[PDB]
Amino acid sequence: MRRINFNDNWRFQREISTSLREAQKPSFNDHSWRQLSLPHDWSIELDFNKDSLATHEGGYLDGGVGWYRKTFTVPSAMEGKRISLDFDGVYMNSTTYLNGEELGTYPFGYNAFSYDITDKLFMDGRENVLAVKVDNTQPSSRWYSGSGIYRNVYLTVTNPVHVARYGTFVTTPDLESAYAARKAEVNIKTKINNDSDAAVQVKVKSTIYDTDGKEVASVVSQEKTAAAGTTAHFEDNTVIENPELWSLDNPYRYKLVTDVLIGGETVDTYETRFGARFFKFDANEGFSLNGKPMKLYGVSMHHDLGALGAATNARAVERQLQIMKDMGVNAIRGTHNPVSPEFLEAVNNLGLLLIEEAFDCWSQSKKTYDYGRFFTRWAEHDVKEMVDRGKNEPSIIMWSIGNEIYDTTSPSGVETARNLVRWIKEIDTTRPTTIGEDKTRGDKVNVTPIDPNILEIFHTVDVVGLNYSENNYVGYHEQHPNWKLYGSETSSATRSRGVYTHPYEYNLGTKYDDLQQSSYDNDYVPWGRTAEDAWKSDRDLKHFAGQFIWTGFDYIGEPTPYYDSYPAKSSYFGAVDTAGFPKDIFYYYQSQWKKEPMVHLLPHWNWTEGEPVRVLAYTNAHQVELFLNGKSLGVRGYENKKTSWGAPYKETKDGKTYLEWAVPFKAGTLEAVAMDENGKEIARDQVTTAGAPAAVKLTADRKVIKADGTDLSFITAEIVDSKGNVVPNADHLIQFHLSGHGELAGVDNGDAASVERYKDNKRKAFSGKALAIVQSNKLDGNITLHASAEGLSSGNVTIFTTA
Ligand SMILES: OC[C@H]1O[C@H](O)[C@H](O)[C@@H](O)[C@@H]1O
Repeated sequence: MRRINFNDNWRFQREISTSLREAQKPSFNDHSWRQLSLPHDWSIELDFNKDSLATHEGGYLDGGVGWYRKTFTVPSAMEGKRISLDFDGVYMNSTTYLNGEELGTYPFGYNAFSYDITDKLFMDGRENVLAVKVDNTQPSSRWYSGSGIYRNVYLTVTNPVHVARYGTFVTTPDLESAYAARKAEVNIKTKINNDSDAAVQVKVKSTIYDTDGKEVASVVSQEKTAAAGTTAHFEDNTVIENPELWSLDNPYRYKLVTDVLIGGETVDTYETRFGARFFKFDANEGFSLNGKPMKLYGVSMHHDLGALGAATNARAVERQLQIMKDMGVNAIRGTHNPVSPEFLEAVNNLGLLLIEEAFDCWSQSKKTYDYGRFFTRWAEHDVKEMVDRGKNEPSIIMWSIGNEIYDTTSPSGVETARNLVRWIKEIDTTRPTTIGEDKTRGDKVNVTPIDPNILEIFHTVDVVGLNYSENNYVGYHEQHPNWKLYGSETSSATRSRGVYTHPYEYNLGTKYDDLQQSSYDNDYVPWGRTAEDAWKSDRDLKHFAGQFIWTGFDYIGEPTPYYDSYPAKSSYFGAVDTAGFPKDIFYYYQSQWKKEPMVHLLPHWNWTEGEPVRVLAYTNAHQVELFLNGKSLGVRGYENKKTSWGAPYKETKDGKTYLEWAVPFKAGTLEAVAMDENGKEIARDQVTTAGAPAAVKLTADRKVIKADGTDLSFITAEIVDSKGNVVPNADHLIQFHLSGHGELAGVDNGDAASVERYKDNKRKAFSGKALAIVQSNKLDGNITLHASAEGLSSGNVTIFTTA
């Protein structure tokens, strides 16, 4: 194989009481060290520590120094091959050693890096010792980073003359024009490294295959010299007749196979997946993909996977992005760092657009040990690494040079901005540059005069991202009629799943004794807005390309507004909780963003007889009729309204994007019947009063998973009454017992204020529910999960694994 999985047979230890500096030496004794496979996040395995140097910001989980070692032999069948050690990502400030010699140091925690080890390996089946020091001295992060080799590790094995790392660049110049003539013109730029000790003459064959693997185009380059130790550059054009475009509904990808030819002999082969798609940000019309106008329905996403921590997992990140697509999302912002290759694969396969963001700081640090201290020497390397990694990915539409960068008020920030945009454009000119900027917010009411340095930075990027700055959406468009504006960061409303507090009070950045936030879209940070208010400001403007809400998913750390308020340790900003369980606001976004008729009632229906409950319906239906125990409580209706250019939306005469009743509580069944303008029923939702807790009910999202050692089944554990209604406030401790061909990868409940372990075999329900994550091993067969709780009836589910 050209790329080998190098995840297995590692040893790990944290540096605690005594120095591990000796662990670089091959001879060091690691026989007592823990044995594990990568990927690995050592922080997520630890108990929460209220005294952690990570503070609340990093979720009260310790980092510090840790060491990985791997002792291995090289097969005879690899002599005279080029071998690189490839890390997808190590958080952070790592130093790698082979056979006691330093290969290098890599500061940045969120990029891949590679070391050529061809001339450093012992090839004779003698023992090689690889040592990685990971230095996450804290505080380094405004959110939960994780610590360690949290992404995949590979060997790349090639002949001395080979396609370079990221050695292909497949583009579709003027695709709109070509597509109107029933083709895609495909431009292919190929880099060939000659790592041999002698010049060669080289040709490149480029063959394009469709998803079925039928050849659809091919082209052979001219012959070119590649001197010893140099790169030859090739550029070839070809045509796909009647191309299949990559789109949100049809995320179709072709495969380029590159053959490296020396004297008619193939010495290397290399595959590149790519898609044919065009898009445009328009200063007056907003965004379009392949000529289809649309708003960016976007979310921000951090890199953690909840109970998995930072340790990457293809199924887990795919599940996150499936849930976002189900909310009606079409676009993601990789806040605030390059995403994993598993994340890229998910947006490519699911049909989601992606803004890739390089930096959370430039030179000026946000946290003592963040990247700021490395930026002036490493920025050019890290920004080009992001662009070079991703340039063939159809999902990526924009490169962000930074988020909320303090430097952008200084002449130093202007020179940096110009450098970053120039370095990006040396790698790729086919996607706009952007920035996420918060320092124009001002008083939140009046159009803010732009700082002169920020203004020159807004002229330097191709597309201007505003953070929390609704007061400028119109004024900046009128003052700067060639600007392409979108909301790079919006709302930051805070909410807890199944919590319905201060129903008629709209509070800014307010803490409560419950350590929760309300799901009546009525808690939000002082710089932010309600979900509704951030959306209305966007909805009403054609020129405004769309927005990226803070956030899609909850993440570990930043428990705002509970600053330094242990055990508040993870976020409230997500539409969906860390366990992948939707909050009520998930249904508000469905109601604004999706066409398929839906209706969603809140709150739950376990109250006290007589109490006037605030009842909301999130719906995209014209009207809803509410029923209590089969009797009508009244119709509520929207007006069918039109934006200033005639885009239709539903809103009440009072400006609300939701429907509302005040209901004197009576136990039983509350039902919402959603109807069109003609009174025809198009959707229904109900909530029932739950009785005493009686059972634990298990539901697997997938009952059949692959026996590959990494695939996952996500098991919901609910507390139900004797009729199987979920008990909306239940908090019972669930004890999980797994048997069979699997292990429990983690447990969670989405409770921001829990300091229960993620890496454990028990978890309290939170608002009725907990999660168990089951992982397969390499042997096929059966997994059984048993869930018990004191005084209730147990739950059981079987997972089947196929090989
Ligand atoms: O207090 C922290 C917050 O302060 C500022 O107002 C920023 O705009 C916001 O994004 C930041 O995280």
